[PDB]
Amino acid sequence: EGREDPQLLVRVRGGQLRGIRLKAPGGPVSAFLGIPFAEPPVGSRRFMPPEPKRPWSGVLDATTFQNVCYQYVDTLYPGFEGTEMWNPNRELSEDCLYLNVWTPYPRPASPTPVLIWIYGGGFYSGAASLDVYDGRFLAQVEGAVLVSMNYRVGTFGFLALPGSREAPGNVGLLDQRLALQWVQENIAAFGGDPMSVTLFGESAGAASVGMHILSLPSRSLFHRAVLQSGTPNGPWATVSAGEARRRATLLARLVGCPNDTELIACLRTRPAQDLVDHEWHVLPQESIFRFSFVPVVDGDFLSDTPEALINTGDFQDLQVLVGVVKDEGSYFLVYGVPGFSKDNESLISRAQFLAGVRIGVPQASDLAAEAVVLHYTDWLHPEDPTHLRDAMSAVVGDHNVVCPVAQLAGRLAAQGARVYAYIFEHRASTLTWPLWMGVPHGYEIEFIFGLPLDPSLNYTTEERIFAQRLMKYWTNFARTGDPNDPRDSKSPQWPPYTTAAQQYVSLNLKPLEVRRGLRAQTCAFWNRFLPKLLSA
Amino acid sequence: EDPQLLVRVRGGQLRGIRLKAPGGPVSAFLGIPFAEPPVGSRRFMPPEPKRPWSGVLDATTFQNVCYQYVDTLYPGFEGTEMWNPNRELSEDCLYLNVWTPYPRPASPTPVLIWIYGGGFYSGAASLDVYDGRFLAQVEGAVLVSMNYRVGTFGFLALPGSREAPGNVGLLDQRLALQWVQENIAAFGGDPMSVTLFGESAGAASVGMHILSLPSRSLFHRAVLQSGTPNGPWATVSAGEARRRATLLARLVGCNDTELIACLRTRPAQDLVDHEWHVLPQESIFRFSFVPVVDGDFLSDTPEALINTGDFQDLQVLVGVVKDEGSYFLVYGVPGFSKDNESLISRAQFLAGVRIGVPQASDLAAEAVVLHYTDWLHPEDPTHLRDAMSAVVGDHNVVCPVAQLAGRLAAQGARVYAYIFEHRASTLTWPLWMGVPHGYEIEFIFGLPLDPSLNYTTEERIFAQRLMKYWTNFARTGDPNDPRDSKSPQWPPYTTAAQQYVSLNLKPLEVRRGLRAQTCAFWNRFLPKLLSA
Ligand SMILES: CCN(CC)CCNS(=O)(=O)Cc1ccc(C(F)(F)F)cc1
Ligand SMILES: CCN(CC)CCNS(=O)(=O)Cc1ccc(C(F)(F)F)cc1
Ligand SMILES: *[C@@H]1O[C@H](CO)[C@@H](O)[C@H](O)[C@H]1NC(C)=O
Ligand SMILES: *[C@@H]1O[C@H](CO)[C@@H](O)[C@H](O)[C@H]1NC(C)=O
Repeated sequence: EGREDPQLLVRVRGGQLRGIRLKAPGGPVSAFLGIPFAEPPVGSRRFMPPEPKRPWSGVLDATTFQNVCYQYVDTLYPGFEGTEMWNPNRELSEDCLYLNVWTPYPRPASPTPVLIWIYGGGFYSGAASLDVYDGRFLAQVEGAVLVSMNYRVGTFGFLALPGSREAPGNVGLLDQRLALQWVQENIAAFGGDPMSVTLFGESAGAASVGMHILSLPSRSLFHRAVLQSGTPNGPWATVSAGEARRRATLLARLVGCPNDTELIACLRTRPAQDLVDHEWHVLPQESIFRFSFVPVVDGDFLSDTPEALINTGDFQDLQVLVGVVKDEGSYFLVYGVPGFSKDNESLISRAQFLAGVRIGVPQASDLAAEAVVLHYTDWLHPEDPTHLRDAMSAVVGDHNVVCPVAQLAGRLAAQGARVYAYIFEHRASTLTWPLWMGVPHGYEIEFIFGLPLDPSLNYTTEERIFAQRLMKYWTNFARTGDPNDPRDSKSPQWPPYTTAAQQYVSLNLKPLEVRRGLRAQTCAFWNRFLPKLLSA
Repeated sequence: EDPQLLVRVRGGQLRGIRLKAPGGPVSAFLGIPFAEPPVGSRRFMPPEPKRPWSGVLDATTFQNVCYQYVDTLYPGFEGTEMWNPNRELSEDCLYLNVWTPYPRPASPTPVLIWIYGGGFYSGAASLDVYDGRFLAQVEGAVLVSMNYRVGTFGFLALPGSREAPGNVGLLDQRLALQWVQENIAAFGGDPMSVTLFGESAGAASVGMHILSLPSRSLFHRAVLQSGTPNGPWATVSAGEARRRATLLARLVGCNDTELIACLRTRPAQDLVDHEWHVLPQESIFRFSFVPVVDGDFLSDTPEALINTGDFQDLQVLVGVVKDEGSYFLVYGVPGFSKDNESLISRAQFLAGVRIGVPQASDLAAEAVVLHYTDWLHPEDPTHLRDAMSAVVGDHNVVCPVAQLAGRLAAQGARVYAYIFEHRASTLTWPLWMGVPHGYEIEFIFGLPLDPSLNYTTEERIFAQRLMKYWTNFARTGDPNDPRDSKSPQWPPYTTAAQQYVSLNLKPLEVRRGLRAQTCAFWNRFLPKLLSA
């Protein structure tokens, strides 16, 4: 080894690693990027459960981010920062089952609580190596050990012919579980506490956290959970066995593959791009906020539908943090609903609102669509282009995030879980999306991870204090199961979400303000009445 | 012999009586016959014009109230007795009353005709809350009220028969309107400025004169207080009227002609005994014998006619009170009473919705319960009590009033809409019932001006304000004082801005949208639901 930094060499079960000494604004951090945790799921292993990574010889260099899992790449606004910030930033490859580890430098003295990040992106996209997921600040400022993994997305992650051995589905979720098993065995070599491990994720990542809560094998790999703008329940996170099967055989036919063994075998002989190129063509209706290849209700990972499982499972000794941004829906309108764009004020007509309701609520019958249209329209001003636009954003945001989270928060709480609920209401001063989109899906994240602390990034001073505050909320919750400061008593307190009072806090530049009722009236509509109306 | 009290009408001569109102005398002519007594074989039949009479007919006393069911639930309680008959019950009841300033107007004076309510099942014009002296003495109006047949006697129909063709109760009102046309000028009334105004079933009847072309030549303005021709309770189909007619006939021991004959040969109370037993469901705010869609008086359904008529030369004043439904809960809904606070459970609230909305399917009462629950306090006894009253009030008055106002304003009419929010200081109902169905009436008729009625000074001032709105409406079509130059004016209800005003002790305040989101639920979505 000779003349290396002796704080950057670490042994794990698979072999030796050499990490990197990164500069964060307020000190150095240790990072170990690109650690292989499964065998490359390539060739005859495509669509299959990850096998644990065979040990390697010598010191593995762990100083670069590894390849992004093969995925669709957004082409709507080329060069626009607001979309590129989510696109992959390393080479696309099916060999992509790697994870990353940030820790204080030097590595800590006492065993430190671990935070595991699961990125979002609709189960069709995402990478643990994007800039908004950079753990250098949570490590340096809060002392935390942060772990983020790559997991297979798209067809490679979730294409299922249920019941079969060569494509049993949910293998993307099995990637994440394997990374969690990896943390249990290895994170103490870095100073992490394998007995204090908190999952947290956004969008499909938040959804995934939910599925590890509900899948009994994952339950012994973590102890607390944070779900940001996403849920295992709801209309997009899961599909029936039947629908997954229909979506898989359609894609097979679309690439020329017509007994499931012979069909998957053919799929395994196709370039990764040919699958990506046809992935969006298997959706049943014209939709937004719908993704072709997502977790399946397999009767295995998910013993039953998430709706059934949250309704009837025991959840004491489980601490959860859940929340939403203010305008969950706005982002999705520009990827489908005619009339909407990032370059226009998107002032739409009544006609277009009704057309958009059928796209944002694609599974809805004619009557249920009318019901949605009746609820959201302002009958004092039923033709105002501005109320209609913002109403269209709210249909999509309520139906896909806010009311599922409301359903999850109330059903967990009724079943003994300590729940904490927020709404994130601050719009980044640096946002490049138009004002009409408000605080869109995903723009909490740069503040949880603490990017405002980077002087070069041009956030306001208050934005930097704000980001520090939510970093302490998230980390306090990872440490204690309670986002509140023990020492800071004078500060306004964050109370648990109860079925009786339904308290939640607002996250913005002002101090915490407590509110009652997660869009209670409107989510009674989506969570109670609407199921009974398509039940007839 | 006071010549002011001698009037010659087309049917002979009358003597009225001079009454004291607080600020002066009034000429009243009570008990004037306008039709042949619909007794014996003329039962269920259209009314016939009264034959002329000899000598000078005495019209100083109130004539009998039409035969009707009498309420029993709170015996001798002022809140209920005040609506109960205050003269003898008779089928010989087709008489009307005229009040006129003393001395009689020197110029043709606008006429106000009052059509009482009582669910098409009860009511009379001799009730003290319809006392016409105040409006005649203070605003100088000529005020007319008539009796019309109620219950089986007014509205039992075997449609398309000739012995019981339906709606004779409305043909009673119609004939009174024609009597006013032929005769009112003799009292100083202006037959060319006649405003109908009524409440509950009366407001509904006023609506049916708007929609029945033969009635249009007998009035020029209308006021519909807390009642409409559209909606769930004011009409039945011919199929359904025939059902209850033949059901009542089965129940009292009785081909159409023979069936209606037997019914004629039956003491009155024998028919009223079974009046309530022909409703198809357990109900509240539902009545056994109401106007029928006959293809005659009502060419189509009221919902179809408002959706399609031409109303350009029409001016209308429509409104509701704060707590329409609350009155009806004590009359059928388990858990509710005038004598406790009627705090109810969630299950009791589910059960009440199937009676407040008796026609609704499982899915539709589900929909109603989910809408009216306060999902922040879904089990709170007080929110459920207040929501049950709102369900009943919105389903039956507020939302029909909002649908009629919308259709009228859109199709050429001039609409002025109110919400009456003041609770009488003398009210004898419990505090939780708010301002119930029917308790604006005492203030429009000016009763607080009677000092022995122990109303508060501001309530006297408030009643005089309302009397001006109504009489100004009669003279002009516009309830706004043409002298008051002060800013808050009552604006016309429009489809675009949906403005209405609030009537209470504080000055007029203008609000937009008359329970807009909730009536979109009732008028737009719920129809789509049941019919699927
Ligand atoms: C804003 C942060 N999120 C969550 C991490 C990432 C963006 N993907 S998204 O959320 O799921 C919204 C979206 C849907 C469909 C398309 C495409 F590619 F089909 F056009 C792009 C983006
Ligand atoms: C307060 C103003 N109104 C009309 C002027 C008086 C009561 N009739 S009402 O509105 O229709 C309410 C009511 C319904 C049914 C019953 C009974 F008798 F059948 F039980 C009594 C009272
Ligand atoms: C905004 O732009 C989109 C796409 O170019 C277009 O379809 C829409 O109609 C425009 N709307 C307005 C209000 O300019
Ligand atoms: C931040 O602001 C400086 C000017 O002070 C500018 O030169 C730089 O390019 C900006 N960077 C970003 C990422 O906006």
